[PDB]
Amino acid sequence: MFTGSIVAIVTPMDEKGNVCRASLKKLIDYHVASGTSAIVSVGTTGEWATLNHDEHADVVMMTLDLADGRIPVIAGTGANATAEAISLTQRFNDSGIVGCLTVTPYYNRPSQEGLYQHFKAIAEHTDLPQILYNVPSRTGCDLLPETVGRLAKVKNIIGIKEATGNLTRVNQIKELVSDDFVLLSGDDASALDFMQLGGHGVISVTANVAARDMAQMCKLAAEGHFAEARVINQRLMPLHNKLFVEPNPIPVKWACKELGLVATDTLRLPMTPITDSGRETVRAALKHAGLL
Amino acid sequence: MFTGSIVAIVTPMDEKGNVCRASLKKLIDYHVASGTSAIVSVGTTGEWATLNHDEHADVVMMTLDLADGRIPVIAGTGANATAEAISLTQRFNDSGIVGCLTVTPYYNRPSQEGLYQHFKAIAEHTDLPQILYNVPSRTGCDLLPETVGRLAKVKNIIGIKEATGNLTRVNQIKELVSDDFVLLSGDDASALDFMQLGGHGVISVTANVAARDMAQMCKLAAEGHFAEARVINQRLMPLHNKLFVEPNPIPVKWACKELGLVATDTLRLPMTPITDSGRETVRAALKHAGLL
Amino acid sequence: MFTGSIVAIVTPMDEKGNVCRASLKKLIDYHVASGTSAIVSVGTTGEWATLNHDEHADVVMMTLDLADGRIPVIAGTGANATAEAISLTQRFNDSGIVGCLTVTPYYNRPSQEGLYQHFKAIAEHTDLPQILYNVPSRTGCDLLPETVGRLAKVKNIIGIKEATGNLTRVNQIKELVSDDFVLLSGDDASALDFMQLGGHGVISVTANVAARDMAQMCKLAAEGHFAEARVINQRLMPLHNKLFVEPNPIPVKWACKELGLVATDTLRLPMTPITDSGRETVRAALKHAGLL
Amino acid sequence: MFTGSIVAIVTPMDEKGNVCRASLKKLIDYHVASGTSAIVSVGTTGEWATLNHDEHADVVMMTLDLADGRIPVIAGTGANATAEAISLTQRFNDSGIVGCLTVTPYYNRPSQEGLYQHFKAIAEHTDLPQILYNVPSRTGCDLLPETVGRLAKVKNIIGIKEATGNLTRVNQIKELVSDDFVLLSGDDASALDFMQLGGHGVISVTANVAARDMAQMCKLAAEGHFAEARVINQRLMPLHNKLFVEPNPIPVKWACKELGLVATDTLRLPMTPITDSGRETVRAALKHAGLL
Ligand SMILES: [K+]
Ligand SMILES: [K+]
Ligand SMILES: [K+]
Ligand SMILES: [K+]
Repeated sequence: MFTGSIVAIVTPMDEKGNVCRASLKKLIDYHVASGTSAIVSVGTTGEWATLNHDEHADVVMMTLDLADGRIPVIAGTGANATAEAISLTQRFNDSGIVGCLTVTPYYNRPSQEGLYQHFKAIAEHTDLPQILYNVPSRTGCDLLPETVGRLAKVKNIIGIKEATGNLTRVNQIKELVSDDFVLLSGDDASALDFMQLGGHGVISVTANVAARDMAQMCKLAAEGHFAEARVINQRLMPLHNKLFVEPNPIPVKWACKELGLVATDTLRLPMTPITDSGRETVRAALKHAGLL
Repeated sequence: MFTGSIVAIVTPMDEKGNVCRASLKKLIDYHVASGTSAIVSVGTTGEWATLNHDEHADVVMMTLDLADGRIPVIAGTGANATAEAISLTQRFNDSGIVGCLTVTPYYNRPSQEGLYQHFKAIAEHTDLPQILYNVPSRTGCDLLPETVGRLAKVKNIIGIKEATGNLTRVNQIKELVSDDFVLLSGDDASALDFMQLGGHGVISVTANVAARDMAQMCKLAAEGHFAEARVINQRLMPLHNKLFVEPNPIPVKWACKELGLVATDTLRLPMTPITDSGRETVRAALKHAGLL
Repeated sequence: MFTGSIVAIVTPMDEKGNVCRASLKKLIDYHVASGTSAIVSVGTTGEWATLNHDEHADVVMMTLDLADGRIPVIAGTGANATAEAISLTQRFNDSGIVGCLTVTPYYNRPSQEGLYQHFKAIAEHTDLPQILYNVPSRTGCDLLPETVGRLAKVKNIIGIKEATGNLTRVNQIKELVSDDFVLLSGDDASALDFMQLGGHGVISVTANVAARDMAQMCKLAAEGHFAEARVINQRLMPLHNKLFVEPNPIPVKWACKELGLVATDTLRLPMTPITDSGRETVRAALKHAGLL
Repeated sequence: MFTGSIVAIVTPMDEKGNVCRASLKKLIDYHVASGTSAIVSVGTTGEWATLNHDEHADVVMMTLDLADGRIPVIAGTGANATAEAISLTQRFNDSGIVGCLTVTPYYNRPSQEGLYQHFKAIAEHTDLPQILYNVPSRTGCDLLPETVGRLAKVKNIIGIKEATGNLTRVNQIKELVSDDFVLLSGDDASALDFMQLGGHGVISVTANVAARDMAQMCKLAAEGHFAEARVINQRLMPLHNKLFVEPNPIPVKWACKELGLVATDTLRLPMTPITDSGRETVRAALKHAGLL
């Protein structure tokens, strides 16, 4: 599933920094129970940055195992070298994931033709559906609507997670792609506006802690009930902003711990423990949302 | 060691995309002959991003072999995970490199305290001298003067490559660090200005194809002869700009091939061959510098 | 009227730079005939910048005279000194304008409290409805949603022309103001998106040359017929961008001349005549729109 | 004339918002005693934006009277309409001012060719020396090096106030103009750096309250003693920043009142009285500079 509220799930860790299956099993049950449409496993919020390839495969396979067919799983699979992106992607064919979320090459700042070739080659070498992932603030490059339109012709490239927060991109992309190409917000604070403009869902950090409200909000949005959806979004808005008061996923792992969803809020360096000030800001956002 | 003109050397490849030893030798001889002060091996311009860790180490070890004690070698050693940066760096202990050019974590956008902990831990697990590298346009992370000041107190953190192009950083950093902390430009177009403000040298892309001019500019600058240095700078200023007309190292590899310094201009995807228009542009810049 | 398509009308000039009543009368008849909801007289596109106060009053009074009750007129009335804004505004009370379009103070970059006091004082000293006008790219200051919410409580401050092109502002403002506060786009290229998000109309430059299409597009938007409106907007999109290929109102006065709506495209220094390249870009946009 | 420390002098007012002659005299005596090189009368810091043309001229004429030949006076003379800039400037012919500080048109955002024509025409209708003033953060217009180069060929266009804070502009401009074209900083926080790169002085806000320190810094800089100059700079650096903690001239007027240099800190709307928090901030900056 590639519509509705999709959670960019945390990778819960014990005090040592190792994946905590008990915590993960709890999150997964919570998402099944709360009507989340799918799980993005080891994406940005899942600390894709800092897991090695072994860990990355382990988490994805463990998520699929615990999900046990109850909710679709999408793997985070980008790389900034094309041959490596192909190679990492091969390892997930026939795994049970429904699709891949693949980020623009980061650091090396390719041209639009380079992005075209990169994503075209990745799609050529798998049967899996590919969701493009654009987030210039993290990668230093911006996948533009024209090039998205070129890529959407590739049978396997089925949508985009647009994380710029630039809402003009929704209809610039939509007019260049087919009615079945999925547009998903990657920016929680603007995601309702993004849906109102014609987007189909969100790949959400807030959904880690407000899964039911997010699923209801996205459903109402899909039905065209924007004023109703916006009541929910207003109660979530502090969390949509304050889950980024320190670098993601520091605030959201702290909030998960606070709600009892995971055992510890431990992360891997260079992510640091939440400051005291951050914890007060996040606590207040959680209370505004009604979760505390 | 870490002063004057330091080349951010290209990793010349064959048509297959593997390192071309004959070409690397020719480049390294060219730098020894030209007066280049040191070589940064497999940094950004050297396609750090698209070589695996073994290929990377093979290139460094080869560069060191070919250098044969005639010119110091600094290895590119970034990682966006601290445990990993430490391992990756440990491999070069006792290699013969004189230092590491270690980039800020990219993509995961750590806090300043995160950056402090990451570099402090790297430095604690090696005796290799470490040069910090700040390039927010590639990384999404900006290592601020205050944090550089904190890090410069670590024994083996010995300097910074400041690739922002923001000249105000030179004196901000310089007043927070001791007199032997090395300040190097990572932005060719502003490097002479950077040295005029108290900088000590440059890790240069332009030096790949103008190694003598760059070594002479930097000597003039260190001796206070800025008017004279600026004459060379004006000759090179179109290179300094047009070597980025397409994503680095696309232009500089072409230029190297056109000057006969390397056999092929092949790069790895997502870097793409230079366009016709980029070629005419870079060619006019080489003519203007009198290299062609 | 403060909904629908409102034209930011040009001030047509003879070869000497003086207002051309014949040309103005033609534009006004054209807007009456084409279903434009209102006319903004001497706003940004009307060269408010370069008319003295005498000329400014003359143009507004001449527009009201020629309009002859057939279409409502709104005057451009900002100043960057509060006492002067009050004083200029007094001169229009009982003139027959339906309202004023008043820009944030430009150049002196006041604080949000300063903007609050400025606009509050202007509204206090007239009975005329006031439309706030936010355009940071021209003024150097950005009127934020919070402060808009404070001002919308003032009986007389009835809406905003939001010219940032930042579509997140639509619902940030809407949730802070009453359902009768009017939100109008000041950015043609994003104005349809702005309406889709909950805005009520546009204060448009494109409407100078595509008045009927703009009025139909805004009407369909108000009815919730976004796909229908977007067909029109796609044919106008080149014009929405290329009317700013050189500084407004250079392109749009050239286009008016080309369509026979005004006698000359003359403007006042520091606005310059359209270049040859600009005229080709604009001509093509006009043909894309179906006007040539 | 146009070198060393030039004060962007405040227009001190009484409680009514009119110029306070006793305060202006005290300031002008303070500058003669302190070694300030010249006074910019009714520029940005002098509330050029909120005085009418007659009030403006009254302040200049008074400043000149009070200066009584002991210190050169430069008048602020911008307009965003060329015909008007010419008239406004003509009024000072034969006044006794030594030059005009003429700002780029603000709000209407002219092309570079427009800026060329505007300043060329101003210069053609006066024999007063003209200093260009580039401050895109206030004006929305950026006068580029290439255009400054074209203008510096006009006989009486004699220098530039570069208030961008972008130090790369110093040598870009310097290589395009003759050796007697004056390059002045308009950004206190970067001014010593600016002179280190070849700049000749600064039109300073900080000099209102630290006139001796600023005159001594600038002399040290012109004599090549940058380390010594930087000591003074570090003393003043919190002023250089915190005099903009609220919109200029709000902080500097308060500071002037606290040091006893002016009777009141009154400004005209839309400038607002300093907040409590801004006051404590500016007070700590004055203590740090040893002025308090
Ligand atoms: K497709
Ligand atoms: K050190
Ligand atoms: K109201
Ligand atoms: K001149």
